[PDB]
Parts: sequence; structure tokens; C-alpha cells
Amino acid sequence: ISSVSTVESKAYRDAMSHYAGAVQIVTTAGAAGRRGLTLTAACSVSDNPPTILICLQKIHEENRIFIENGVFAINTLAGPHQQLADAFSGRIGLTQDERFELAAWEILATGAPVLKGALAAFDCRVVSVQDHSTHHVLFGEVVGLSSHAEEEALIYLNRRYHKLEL
Amino acid sequence: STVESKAYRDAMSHYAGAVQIVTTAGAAGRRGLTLTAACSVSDNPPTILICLQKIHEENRIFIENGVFAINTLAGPHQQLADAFSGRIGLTQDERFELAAWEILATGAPVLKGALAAFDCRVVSVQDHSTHHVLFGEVVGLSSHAEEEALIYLNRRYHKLEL
Ligand SMILES: Cc1cc2nc3c(=O)[nH]c(=O)nc-3n(C[C@H](O)[C@H](O)[C@H](O)COP(=O)(O)O)c2cc1C
Repeated sequence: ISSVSTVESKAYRDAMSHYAGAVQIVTTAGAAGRRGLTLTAACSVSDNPPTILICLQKIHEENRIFIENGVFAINTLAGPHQQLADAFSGRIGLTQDERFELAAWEILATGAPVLKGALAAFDCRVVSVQDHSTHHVLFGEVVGLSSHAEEEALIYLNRRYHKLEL
Repeated sequence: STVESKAYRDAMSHYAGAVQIVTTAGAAGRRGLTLTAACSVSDNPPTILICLQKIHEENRIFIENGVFAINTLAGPHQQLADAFSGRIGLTQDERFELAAWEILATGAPVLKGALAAFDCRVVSVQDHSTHHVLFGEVVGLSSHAEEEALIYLNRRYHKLEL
């Protein structure tokens, strides 16, 4: 099995279009500045201690800001957050500052922007930074937490956004 | 410096997950389990990670075999997900009996009728507290045009139209 080729990137992306993802906006703030981006490549690693990972495209050099600040917050998006998901995916242009202006943010522990009205927010300190081909994989220990009882979760699946009732 | 485990788990119930069954086969035996702690790492080369609890000793079988298939579940797969979660008993063989399986590249069981299946060779195994994190390169692929995805959210299964 070590000698066989990996599948084609296109075929893989097409298959991954069948793999739903809860839409997050991952954020950071600190000496390197404030940045956010719409993200689905994240998951929980452990509950003890609470640890989550995110995958950031290397091709966008501004993603280094997360590493430099050594903190990030994962904000789980709800029904009313389509505009924000679009802003933070680069769909509508705008500067980072202009993108943040579109909603109200607060903080938990690290200073990374936490979305008011998020389904959940996980505020993290970076504990591992890894290079995996096209992406940095950052592991974070969860040092701040919020959750709110919103009616719907924002989910990406089959190349479009969906709202799913909790 | 970290938050409480329970509070974290509770917050994570607001974080939806596409339900997968991850499987393996080889010299160490055949094993499957339901999970949502997986994501795509890269498309070049196609790479996926999975997180496996240490407490379930037999998860070592994935590491020993060095292959796994991630099967993305569709609408009709709720009972199957329940079986492979260990929450309704049954031996491994009894769990596999509840569905039809095939092979792609590695010999790991691939689910017939899955929305997608990603057949992987393990390229890295990492230890992270209570879990192993396995990185797999995708060497086999299947995809089917099923109408709904099985999603876990708010401690319940959901069906989401594609
Ligand atoms: C639904 C969706 C999911 C995304 N997931 C990720 C991700 O997992 N990791 C990542 O680095 N970028 C992801 N992106 C892309 C980033 O949002 C985007 O690269 C970032 O906002 C910077 O875009 P810009 O330079 O055009 O402003 C995703 C985009 C969308 C629309």
C-alpha cells in the first residue's frame, strides 16, 4: 500500500463536497494584528484537556498572524451569520477591519475576537504548529468558552450553505 | 489554564459533525467505529486526519494495520451509526453485519451506499493526551449521489438535504 498513488486532487475535492462541515469563523488578535477567516477544517481532539485543531491554508501568508499571536478563537456560526461567513471567506472583498465591523465582538481569555450570538466559541492558546503540505495545522488548548441557545447551525455541504435546526 | 471538560463537551454539542464510520482491516483484525472527530487536512496530496480515543484499547488496530477508510454516512445510516458507536452493544462482527461492504485500495471495509468513502494509508500517528491523531493519505475513493447527509448536532441525529 506504500507504493500506490494517492487519488487526484479534483476527484478528492468532489468527494469532499459530500462531507458536511459546521461553519466557523476563526479569529486572532495580538502583536501581529487582528485577523479572521471562515473555516470548516477543524475538529475536537480531546476533552481532557480540551483541545481543538484548525487547518489554515499556507498560500495565504496572512495566516501566519495566528501562529505569531499564539492564540485563536473558533466561533461556531448560527442561522443569522451568512453575511459574516461571506465576509470572512473573502466573497465580498473588504479589509479585515471592514469585515469585523459587520458584527459585534467581545473577548473571553486570550483577546481573540469572540462573536456575540455564536452557537459556541472556543478561545484557545496554540500548543502545536504543524506543516502538512498545503496547510498549517494548529492545535489549541481551550482556555475560554461560551455557548448560546441559537435555533439553527450554519453548515456547508454540496458547495452551498445550509441551516440546520438544533 | 484550560476550561472544564464537561463545559467543553456541552459547548461542543452546538458544533455539528458529519457522521462517519471509520474502518480498518488487516493482520490485526477488522474494526469500525462511529466518529465525527475528523477533517480534511490537504487536497495535495489528499490527506485526512482522525482522532481515536485511547480508552478504547482496540483502536490500536487502526495503528497496527496502518490503513483506514472513512465512510461518510447518508440518511438511512442512523441505526448503523448507533451500532458503531458502541451504545447498543453487539460485537464488531455483529455491527458489520448490519450493512454491505466492499474494498477499494487498502482492504479496509468501504460502506456500500455511503455518501463518500476515503480509503487511506496511515502516514503519521501522534499522541495527544487522551487520543491518537492519525494522518492518512487517500489512495482510494468512492462517492454516491445520496439525497441526505447524516449529521450529529445537539445530542441528536439529523438528516440534511444536499
Ligand atoms: C465554507 C468555506 C470553508 C472554508 N474553510 C477553510 C479552512 O478550513 N481553512 C482555510 O484556510 N480556509 C478556509 N476557507 C477559505 C478562507 O475563508 C479564505 O481563504 C480566507 O477568508 C481568506 O480569503 P481572502 O484572502 O480572499 O480574503 C473556507 C472558505 C469557505 C467559503
